[PDB]
Amino acid sequence: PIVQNLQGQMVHQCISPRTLNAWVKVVEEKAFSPEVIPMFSALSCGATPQDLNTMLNTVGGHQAAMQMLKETINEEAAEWDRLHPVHPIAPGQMREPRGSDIAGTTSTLQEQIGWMTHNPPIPVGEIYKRWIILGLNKIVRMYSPTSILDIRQGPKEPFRDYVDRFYKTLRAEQETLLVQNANPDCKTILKALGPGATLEEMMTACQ
Amino acid sequence: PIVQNLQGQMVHQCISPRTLNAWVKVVEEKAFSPEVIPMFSALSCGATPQDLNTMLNTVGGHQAAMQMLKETINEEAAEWDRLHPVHPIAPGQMREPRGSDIAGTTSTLQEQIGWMTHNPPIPVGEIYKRWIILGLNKIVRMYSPTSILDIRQGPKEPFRDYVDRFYKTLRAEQETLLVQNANPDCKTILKALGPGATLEEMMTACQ
Amino acid sequence: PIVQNLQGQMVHQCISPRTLNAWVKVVEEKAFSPEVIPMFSALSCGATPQDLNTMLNTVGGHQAAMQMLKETINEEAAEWDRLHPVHPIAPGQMREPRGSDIAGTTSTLQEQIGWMTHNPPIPVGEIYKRWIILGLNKIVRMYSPTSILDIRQGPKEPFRDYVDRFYKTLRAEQETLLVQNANPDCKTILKALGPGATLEEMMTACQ
Amino acid sequence: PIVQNLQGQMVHQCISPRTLNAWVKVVEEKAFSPEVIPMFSALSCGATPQDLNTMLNTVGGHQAAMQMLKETINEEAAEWDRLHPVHPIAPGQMREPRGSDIAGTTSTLQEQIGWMTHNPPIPVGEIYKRWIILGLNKIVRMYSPTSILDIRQGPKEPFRDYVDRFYKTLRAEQETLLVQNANPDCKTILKALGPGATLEEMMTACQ
Amino acid sequence: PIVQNLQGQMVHQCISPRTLNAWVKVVEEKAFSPEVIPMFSALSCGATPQDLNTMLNTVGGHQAAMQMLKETINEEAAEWDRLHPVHPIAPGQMREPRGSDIAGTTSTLQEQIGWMTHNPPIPVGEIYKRWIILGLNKIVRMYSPTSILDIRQGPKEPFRDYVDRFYKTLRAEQETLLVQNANPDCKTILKALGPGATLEEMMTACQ
Amino acid sequence: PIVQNLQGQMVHQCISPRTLNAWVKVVEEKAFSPEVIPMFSALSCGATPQDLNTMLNTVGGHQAAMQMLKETINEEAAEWDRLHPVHPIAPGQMREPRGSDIAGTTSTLQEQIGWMTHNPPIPVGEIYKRWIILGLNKIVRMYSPTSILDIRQGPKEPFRDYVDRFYKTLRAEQETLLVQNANPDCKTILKALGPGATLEEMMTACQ
Ligand SMILES: O=P(O)(O)O[C@H]1[C@H](OP(=O)(O)O)[C@@H](OP(=O)(O)O)[C@H](OP(=O)(O)O)[C@@H](OP(=O)(O)O)[C@H]1OP(=O)(O)O
Repeated sequence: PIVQNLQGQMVHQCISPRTLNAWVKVVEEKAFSPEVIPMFSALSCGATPQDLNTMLNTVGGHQAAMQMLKETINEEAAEWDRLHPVHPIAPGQMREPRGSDIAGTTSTLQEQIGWMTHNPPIPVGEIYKRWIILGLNKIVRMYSPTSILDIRQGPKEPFRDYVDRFYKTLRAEQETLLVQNANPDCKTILKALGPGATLEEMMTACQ
Repeated sequence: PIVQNLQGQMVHQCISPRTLNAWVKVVEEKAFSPEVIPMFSALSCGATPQDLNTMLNTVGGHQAAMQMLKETINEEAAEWDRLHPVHPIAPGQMREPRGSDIAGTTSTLQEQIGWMTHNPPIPVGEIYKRWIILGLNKIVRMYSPTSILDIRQGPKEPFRDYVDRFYKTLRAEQETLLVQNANPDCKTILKALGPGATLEEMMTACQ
Repeated sequence: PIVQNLQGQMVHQCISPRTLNAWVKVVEEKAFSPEVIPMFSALSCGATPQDLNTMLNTVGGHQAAMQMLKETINEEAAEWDRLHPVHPIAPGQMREPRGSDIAGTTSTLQEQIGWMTHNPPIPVGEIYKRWIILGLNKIVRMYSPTSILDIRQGPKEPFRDYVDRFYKTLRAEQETLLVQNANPDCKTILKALGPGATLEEMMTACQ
Repeated sequence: PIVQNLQGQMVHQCISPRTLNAWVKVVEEKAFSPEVIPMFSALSCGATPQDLNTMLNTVGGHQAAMQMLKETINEEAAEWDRLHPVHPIAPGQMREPRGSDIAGTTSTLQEQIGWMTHNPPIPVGEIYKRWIILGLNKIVRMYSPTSILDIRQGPKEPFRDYVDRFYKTLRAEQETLLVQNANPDCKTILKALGPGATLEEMMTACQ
Repeated sequence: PIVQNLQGQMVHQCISPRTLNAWVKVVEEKAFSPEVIPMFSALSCGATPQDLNTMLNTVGGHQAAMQMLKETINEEAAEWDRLHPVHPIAPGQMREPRGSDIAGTTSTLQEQIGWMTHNPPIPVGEIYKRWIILGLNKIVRMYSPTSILDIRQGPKEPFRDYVDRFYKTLRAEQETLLVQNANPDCKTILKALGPGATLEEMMTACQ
Repeated sequence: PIVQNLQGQMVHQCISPRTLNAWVKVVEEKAFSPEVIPMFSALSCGATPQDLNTMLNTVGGHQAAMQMLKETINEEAAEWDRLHPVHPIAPGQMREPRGSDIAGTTSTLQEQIGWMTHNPPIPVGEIYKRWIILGLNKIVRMYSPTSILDIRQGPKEPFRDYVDRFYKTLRAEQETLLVQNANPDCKTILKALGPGATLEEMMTACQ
């Protein structure tokens, strides 16, 4: 990553074994459950494009997913090139990043450091991270196991467990249905609650 | 988080994998037992709003709870806007944070750093943390399993185990009842103790 | 905690996840065995009152104990107020800490930092830690399982195992009895040893 | 490794136990699955040739592989010597690295530091790392268990699991075949999709 | 401990949770096997007397041992007082440490820091550590399970396993006997070896 | 160890609990398999003689081995004395290290720091480490379980597994035999390969 040092200057630091291992095990244990996205974002804090590629490439499984992510990345890089075309460079001068440069495939670590620490800085790490998260959200939605239409409170299911399933599914797929899909008893209670009830009030009512 | 460096200046540091993992596993293992609140508070020491959202969003389960927390957060943000309305910004000048800015949803990391390190500083991280803890306390109370009225010393239950259950329940729900709910033998001893007895004296008496 | 930095100035640092986890697991595994006291003291090295409350409040069990500790703390705070009464503050000036300020319940983190780093410093963290350890010693003594009078060497118990139990119990409860409570054979050997024998000499004699 | 310090100067730091252990366990658990290559690259961030030899030599198993890697390394060193022949050195002056110097077998740590921190720097660590990764890719390909021709969707295999196997195998071996090797039902769906379908569209179609 | 900082000045640092846990688990797993002594010495690198007492006091078991250690410590403190008697102190001046001061029982942390960082420094941490290791060696010898006279090579015991037991026992208790206690076959081989044989030569001979 | 600080000066740092534990567990798990040597070398990066003795002495088992290592060390120290005899020292001046000084048995930590940070520096840590590794290689060879002559490919053993055993054994003991010891089928294939075949080509041929 790029991080600030005691002297107050942005400098490159090696990605730590703890971060690498953390990402790899997150993916191993959670697959593409939605909460893996914020974790990724936090673990790639300050990441260069090289670091983002390191994190993605250290994943051993889910290679269908990783190829889909390559597709998204290439699409976003093509659009970047459409918006920001690039014009031999002047001796010793910063060149303009193209899509494959932001994705870290045609740019060196040193060039990425130069862009990210330029004044004004070109945050190629954050732009690339945005593309990656776009692709990852596509994957989260794709691997969502169940439709919100199929989450219905069981006849003996505590209302809390049902709401947990409901908003877990809703998060993967990225509230009147909540009442509609409740079971008869709770549905009666919630119908009686009236309009404008908070989720807190509903969960207390069916407790 | 924002933390002080050797030069004595407040600077942003990436949230560490150890902190993220610690929060996630705390929630996995303890759910919303009351002691999870102080842990959260300590793990979010120095947190920006972005960091607080990272911690909350990396939780994969308890999505009913997390939605309730969103409700509380939005309520507090609305009140903040009621008290501190906001007035294009002057070029290069700090803008005033609104509720969604303090919650980290309409503000950037850089803006949050600027507020938190301004002189005088606007501690958006601490204000947001306060809202979050308010919501979390609502959740702790909601998920409290048992009423203090139903904690009664068993006929063979050591007094210590009963007091542990009593104050654990009291903490979740957020002392004469202690004697009232004791079993006959201990209740006789404690009645004989007289008024003004410390908990120490009561636990020794029924030991 | 408050710790010294490279510049040689006392500054506040966030309590680390390793320390929090260490305390919580210490309590989980050892309950109030006496050795938990020194561990606490070491883990709270440099602690502000806020940090001490964090450590105590992250304990989920033993809530009878924690309430007793609150009682001790309040007693010590009352005595502090008896000895050091407090007299609106002068603009921008340090106010005098009262008992609840030292216990971290009516004082802010910033005020605690100011006291602890003042010249001369008011070590509210160490004063509070003293009160906490007083209460904790009360708890260790209370939860001591056995009286030293009931520790007696078994007819086939190695003398070493008996001495281990004897001084473990003595430590919880906070040497001629050692001979008295030894078994007949070892008791004969130790009686023959004569007066003034070191524990080493006694353990070798009955080896 | 060589890393930047607060003063802004490149200095040598000892390889950490966490990095060593991480590499050793990566190899123990994953053998030469392709994702071990990026992990290696990240764990050897900033590595001197000495550090690279340390990482390779701490591997206890797979000694056939490690010998093959020695062969590749020696080949690349021979080519380096072919391109950059070396000409007693001038007193106190930097000598020119030869192949065995870049591989860390005839050069000292101090010489490697001098090359890597020279202005202009001679990045012997990165050149050597390139040779090592070339050999390692040869090994990944060699130990690839299955030909892409033998990855065919099972009659009841979810399309996702089949694509995962397909691109895992393709990665080890280093898309119309994807349709060709799909099972009859999915193959019909994908044939109907028409040309130009993204992998996302194909996986949704056969979901 | 006391350690050097970037400014080059000796300053006090809190004992780390990793060190505390390491010592406690070392004792839990190895009891007083001889190798626990060097580990202690290394874990108490730079330790103040307070730190040494922390390490000793966090041990929950082996309280016979810990009392014996108190006896040794008090003996050494008495001798220190015999050699270095102490003479109200001059205002603001360093006082002379007595035995109980070096053992950390009548001296404050601040006084210990002052002694250890004085010019010339009075290394109370190292003196105390010496006393502690003296007592600990007494304990290692006491808890040694077996006499070297009773270590004899079994009729089918590999010579290596026998030598391992022999020097393990010798280390606890703190070479012609090696041949004498070997079994008949190996004893014949070693007798034939002649005088002046290295342990290497003996182990190869009986391999 | 001795390591460079931010100010750019070589200073002593305490050996870390992670390094100590790493060495101890390496030895516990791998005994004297050859790969333990590079690990040792890396874990003792920057080590003083005191640190090397700490690492060796914290090993609880393999005391035959450790005594043999003492023998090697003493031999090398005797040779050092033969080559570099030593001549009361001049007040305040650096004395010349003798063999037992380099082995850390007659020299203090402070003297070792002085030698290792002198200009020119006397690298007693590296000289001693060399002696230690010489002894350790003797031990690796001694504890090698099998002769290379006894490694022969099984009639159903994959060629890869056989080469792994072959070069593992060769490494412990410190290529035409490879063909000679292969099984009949693979031996025919490799004989047909002709002269000059790389190990890669041989392993592919018998795959
Ligand atoms: O490999 P790293 O990511 O750099 O981890 C280190 C390491 O922590 P762990 O070994 O516990 O992961 C240090 O531990 P030491 O062995 O040096 O003691 C610790 O320093 P502390 O001893 O002060 O805990 C430091 O933590 P800190 O950030 O508080 O300096 C932490 O670095 P990260 O926190 O960046 O992981």
